Amino acid sequence: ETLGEKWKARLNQMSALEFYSYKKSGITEVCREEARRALKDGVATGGHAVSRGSAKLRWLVERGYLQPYGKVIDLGCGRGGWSYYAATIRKVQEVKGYTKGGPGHEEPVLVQSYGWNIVRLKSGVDVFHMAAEPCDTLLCDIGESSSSPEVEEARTLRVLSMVGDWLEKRPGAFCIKVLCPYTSTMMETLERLQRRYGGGLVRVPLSRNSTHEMYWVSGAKSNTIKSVSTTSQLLLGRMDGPRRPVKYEEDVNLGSGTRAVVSCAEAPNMKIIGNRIERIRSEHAETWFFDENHPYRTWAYHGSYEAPTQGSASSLINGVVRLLSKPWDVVTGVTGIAMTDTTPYGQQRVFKEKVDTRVPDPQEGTRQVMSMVSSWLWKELGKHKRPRVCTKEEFINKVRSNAALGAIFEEEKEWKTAVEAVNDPRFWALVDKEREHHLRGECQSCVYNMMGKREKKQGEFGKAKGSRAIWYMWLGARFLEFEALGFLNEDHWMGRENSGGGVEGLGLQRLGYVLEEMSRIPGGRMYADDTAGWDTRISRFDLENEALITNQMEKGHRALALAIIKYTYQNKVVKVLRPAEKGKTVMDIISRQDQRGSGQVVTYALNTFTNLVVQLIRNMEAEEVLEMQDLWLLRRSEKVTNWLQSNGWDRLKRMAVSGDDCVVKPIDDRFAHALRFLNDMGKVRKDTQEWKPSTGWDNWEEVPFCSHHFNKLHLKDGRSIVVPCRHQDELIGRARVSPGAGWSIRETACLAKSYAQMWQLLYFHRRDLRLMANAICSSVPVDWVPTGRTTWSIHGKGEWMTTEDMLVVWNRVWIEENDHMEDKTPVTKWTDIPYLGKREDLWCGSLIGHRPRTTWAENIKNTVNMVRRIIGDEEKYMDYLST
Ligand SMILES: Nc1ncnc2c1ncn2[C@@H]1O[C@H](CSCC[C@H](N)C(=O)O)[C@@H](O)[C@H]1O
Ligand SMILES: [Zn+2]
Ligand SMILES: [Zn+2]
Repeated sequence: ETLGEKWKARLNQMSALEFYSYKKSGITEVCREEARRALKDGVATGGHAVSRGSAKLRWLVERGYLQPYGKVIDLGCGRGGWSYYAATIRKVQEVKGYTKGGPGHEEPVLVQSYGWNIVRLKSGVDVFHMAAEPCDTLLCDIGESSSSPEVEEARTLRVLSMVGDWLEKRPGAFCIKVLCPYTSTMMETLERLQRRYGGGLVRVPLSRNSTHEMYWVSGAKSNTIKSVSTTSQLLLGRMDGPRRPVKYEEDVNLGSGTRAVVSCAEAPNMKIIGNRIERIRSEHAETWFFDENHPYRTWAYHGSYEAPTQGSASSLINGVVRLLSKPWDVVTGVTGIAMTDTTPYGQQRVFKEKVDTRVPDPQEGTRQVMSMVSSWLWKELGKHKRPRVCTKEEFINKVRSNAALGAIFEEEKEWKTAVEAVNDPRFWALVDKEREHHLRGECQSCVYNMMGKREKKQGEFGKAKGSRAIWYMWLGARFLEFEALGFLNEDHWMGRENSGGGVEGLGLQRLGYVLEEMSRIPGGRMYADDTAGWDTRISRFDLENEALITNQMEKGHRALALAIIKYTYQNKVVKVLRPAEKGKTVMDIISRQDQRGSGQVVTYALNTFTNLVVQLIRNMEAEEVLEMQDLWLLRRSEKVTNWLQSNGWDRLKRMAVSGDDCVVKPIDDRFAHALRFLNDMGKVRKDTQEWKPSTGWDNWEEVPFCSHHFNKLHLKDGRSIVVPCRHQDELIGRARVSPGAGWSIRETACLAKSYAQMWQLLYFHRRDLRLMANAICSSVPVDWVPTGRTTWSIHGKGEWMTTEDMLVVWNRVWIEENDHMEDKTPVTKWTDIPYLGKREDLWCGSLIGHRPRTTWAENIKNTVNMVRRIIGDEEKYMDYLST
């Protein structure tokens, strides 16, 4: 009936060659070949448009049909060229992009375009079901072209019926894709919506002649019938007559590097750290400069200089495990797992969103409750035990050669390994120099080195996930730390003996008995919620409450300890890698005064201590001790210790805290909603509504702690044992990954057998895990030594790292030293040990009963012998499970 319905009717009536003639007829395109080579390789620093949209926004803004500023929201970001051209715009200060991705559709692409430090993209977002947020610049490139206009209209109508909820929160500028602007109902809806919110409709000539797509933009204004008739008229005319020529233009060059950002960081205490700062400038004043494009909000930018890049994102496959696990070639949770990006880029694109935050300063009443509980806990812990200066002897006793250098200055660049340095008196001479400087109150060398951690983690966007940062000091600074405070890890201040709540050292075997004994305790439900990024939530108040143990020290120990505390913990200086613009990489040096590193000696101890303080505070709030105004200021300060010395240990042995993670069994169910002191301290719950009640649990077998839930199993004879478990796909993926680049197959099979014996030792109750471990240990030479690390948990001591038989190892760890199993009778055979329940094994990620696992299990000897043949025959193998 209309100029558009008739044009679309003609466009459908054509054939494939008339289609090809008309599609590109008379528009402008972009010289996209440069950008598409940089994308073929993945060259982020090239600074090219990831899409053709970058030019559509370039045109819509540069012609002046858009007035972009402030906080931007890209709806349907797809790759993200719109978001990436937004990051370049001067008045923009944060760009949020949302997309769906997944199967078939476009996952977000990560580049180094100018301003990449303000770009947060997510996938798996059906935006119709996303709530509204008040953005300053609204972007919607969400359209879905088709042959029949009946679905074009409905899809644009659903698109608008969604974006209106967003637009009624008044953004300053907008650009929304309009796929069908040419039908009766669409003309009606466009007129009514232009009246109710403003704006104007523009057709872009870069856009193909094959869709009626127009854009609803802010800085422009025009009538709907007029612009639509303009577009349909011109489209109808370009069909007949001359096939008119294409106009070439060049793609917008986005640039590269970070962007100048809000710097609301606290001023530095210059005289604590100035020695180290000016030492670094005196050492690297050659290329010393200040980059204005620091993407640091909560860190004090102190400068940068050129440096070499470290790490990679490449992930190699362990073919032993993979070829033996051919049926897991399908599960996404297994094959999508890979390595973590430890490059400067991969470290910073996690840094700018996980570390560049500033904690709310808890109120003084919560501050006083924190200090009260911390002092009471220092008293109750330092009751039996008392501090002591750790010795250089114990330091070299615990040390081994696989530690990290921390090579910062020229005086520390001699050695290559740890054991090489520990027996050289020049080392202890510089240590004594820094110790006497610490006693005088000046820090020269205690500087933090930082980079991303190499982890075996789930892949995101079908790519390598960004690496969480780890930052450690110089071994001499770690020695000063140890002589001051390492007594907390040495003397087991956190062991369940002295504390009651902690479990410092206890392996994953006994912890299930701790859970059973805690479940036998009556009360409410069991509440175990992980804390979001523990190290980043630590405040100065938490640190100053931790510095209280010094009350029980002597004068020299307290001098060294408080010197290191104040010059190291309460004042931190860091050296990090950052990808500079156009290839080059730089090292920046920054500073702050709160949070804590995972590279500290007493990381586990400090995490467990402040976590227990918080749990005590939450049990006080749950059991109504702390009133609602007491966040502001403390009323009746006595009744805090009145409850501490009446129920402190009583509620304390109902706790299991291990650094980051925690488990509590309170008195009643109110613990689920005692969240106000918890939120005020800066210790929020990870990815759950900040005020929603906590999810409790009843059956202790289904409680997670340190990535494991435990199960009780009766033996085939009668004894009762408690075993750890997690999802099978995670362990299979971790084993499938090879951490190292360039390792010989001998050592890769060493890792294969390491994982194999780890499974035989821990996850034997999983049918596939024991089966595959027997198969790996079979096809792998029992000669070679297991090397490498499996799971980074400190509760994994490393018991499967020997060619000794796992049956004997099993008897020793589960019966002879089993403190919670009295019967010392060692069972003699493998198949006497029971599996997990059929249903519970299937639930924890097992593939039993399915035809691929059946097929692979019947050809197991074929495949294992294939493995032996590939390694190299006439090596000493062993045919482990036969039944
Ligand atoms: N409902 C939805 N929510 C989020 N993303 C969607 C979506 N529907 C489609 N998408 C994705 O968003 C893309 C829209 S085109 C993306 C253009 C982008 N703004 C640019 O800068 O060039 C599609 O490829 C599709 O995969
Ligand atoms: Zn120092
Ligand atoms: Zn389980």
